[PDB]
Amino acid sequence: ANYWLYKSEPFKWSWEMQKAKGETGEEWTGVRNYQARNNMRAMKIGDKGFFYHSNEGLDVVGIVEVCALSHPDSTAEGDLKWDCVDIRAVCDMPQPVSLKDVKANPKLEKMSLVTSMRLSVQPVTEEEYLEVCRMGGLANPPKSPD
Repeated sequence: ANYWLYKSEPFKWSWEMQKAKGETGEEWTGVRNYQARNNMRAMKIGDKGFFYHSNEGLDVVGIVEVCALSHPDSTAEGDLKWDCVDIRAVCDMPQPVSLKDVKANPKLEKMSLVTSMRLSVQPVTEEEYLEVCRMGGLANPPKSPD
């Protein structure tokens, strides 16, 4: 199963706004990075991931799931190389996990969140996902499809 992480600046799109969208979800527009785009193209319906507040907050505040496979980005004015998935809230992270705590955990040293400086949509290994979830108060967290 594949797990992911989505960076979102709370000033622009916060976790609260994400939850407010409910089951309708939110189109993940604005990605203009090939690797991030390709990560979205690798996602399947139901894949779980972290909603991380970037720029401000700097913490994992919730878990989301993919509710729409990669499709043309409605903000890319009918372009061809920019596409994205739609994601929706699954549950809050009981105790939001700070970037500081992540960087202090040896088991998370290879996590994209701490190694990549420009990737807005990233992969998360199953072990990294389970560890961050535990740190955040989630023993048996939501799982991605096999």
